[PDB]
Amino acid sequence: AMVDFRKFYKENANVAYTVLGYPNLQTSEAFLQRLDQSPIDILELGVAYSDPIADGEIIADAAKIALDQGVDIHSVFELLARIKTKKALVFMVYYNLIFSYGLEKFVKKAKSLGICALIVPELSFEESDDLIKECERYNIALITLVSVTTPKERVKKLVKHAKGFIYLLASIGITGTKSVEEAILQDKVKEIRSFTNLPIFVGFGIQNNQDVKRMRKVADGVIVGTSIVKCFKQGNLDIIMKDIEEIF
Amino acid sequence: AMVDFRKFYKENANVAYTVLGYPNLQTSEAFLQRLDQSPIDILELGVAYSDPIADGEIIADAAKIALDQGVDIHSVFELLARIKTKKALVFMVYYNLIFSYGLEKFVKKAKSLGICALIVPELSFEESDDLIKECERYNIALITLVSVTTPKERVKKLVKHAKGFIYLLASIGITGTKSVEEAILQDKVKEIRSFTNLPIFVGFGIQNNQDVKRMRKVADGVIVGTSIVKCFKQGNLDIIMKDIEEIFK
Repeated sequence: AMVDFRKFYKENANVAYTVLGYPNLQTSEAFLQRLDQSPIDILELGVAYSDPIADGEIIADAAKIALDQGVDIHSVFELLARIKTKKALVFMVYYNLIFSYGLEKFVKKAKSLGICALIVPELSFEESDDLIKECERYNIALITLVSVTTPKERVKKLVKHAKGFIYLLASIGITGTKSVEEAILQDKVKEIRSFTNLPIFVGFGIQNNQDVKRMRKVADGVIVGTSIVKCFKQGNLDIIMKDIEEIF
Repeated sequence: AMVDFRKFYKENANVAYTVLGYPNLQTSEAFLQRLDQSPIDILELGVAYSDPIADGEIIADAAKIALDQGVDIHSVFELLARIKTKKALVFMVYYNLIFSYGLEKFVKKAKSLGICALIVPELSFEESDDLIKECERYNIALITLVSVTTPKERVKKLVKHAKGFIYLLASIGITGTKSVEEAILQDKVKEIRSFTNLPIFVGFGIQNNQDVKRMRKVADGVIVGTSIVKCFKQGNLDIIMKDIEEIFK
């Protein structure tokens, strides 16, 4: 059946992002096997396909390492067969990796393996049509992405037919200031709320247990990415889970 | 006429990336006007169309800032028309920006405004067909990316017929241990050389200056990204400028 994300958390959703294969597939495996006893309610599975470009940064370096490990979508798929979790699993992949696997085939494997949604960075609404056909047909939500810089009428167009949840991007520097920049964020939650009853998860900029407890007061969920990936830098699952535990 | 990049630098190319509109458009404008006196030979111009999905990054912040500041491709095109420089201008945008504008409309515009090449992150070769068609059509190069790990045969196929320069990404994690990963790169360069004559420029990770003086003996050019953008966080063009000549001594 098509996913109801309100089913995966009570008060506010803990959302995390990880790069599969960082620093190795067996670490991801063990991580996924302990997902049930982490505070993470929803896990975005980052899958590397190409190397990143003008960069040098946290998510980008994990992804290249994951690549050298011989990690790819197929090993990921294979791993997903071996995992058992009650938590929601959500792919986060570039369109190039879908295009190359085949759109229907990809959506079909993802579904078959417990994935309940896709986020496809940089795939705009206007380009999403065919991927939309396929997701609908197999009951998988293709996540609609909104920002605080998205004007009101485009918000409306984008959320009218959205499924799963609304990915809301925050800012840390529209003003430089913070008292104000949270109120700017609150208003945009409020615009969204009046066009969809979907839960709204807020990400970008969220770095420690203090940004989480704060962000908790803003919407229906909190997404922590780069800080999660930093935790895997270490070589010891016990400690990675404790960090995650603190962060949440 | 299809740009010969070797006409834009003497020994090695200094290549830089910036986000247009960060921390505002007027600073991007004053920057561009001073490009002739900076030691940068080729500038890559990041635009922003849809807000970056990232989590906290230098470049993404820049793009949100540009976006809420109202900087769209329209105002960039408007800016490029008031700029006079002798240096090479190269777009680096995601495909979503291009798609939205219209493929043909975009490429012609870019070319009439002295843009000589496009780099489109995450547009794989297989997806490129229609953009490539418009780039051949207006003599704009669609720049080809390769890594240290891209298969020999896949490299021969990507570069034999490429235009502009080869964008050799650098790796951090085939060992993660440093001066080895250097020699590996010189291997990959040699390999590319045996398939094409176009210039090879290495980007990704470059941060310091002696960090660029070393990449300088690897290929034909060097590409600084994240770090240059970090210069722009100053409320001061002379400081932005001074730091960009610290990087390229």
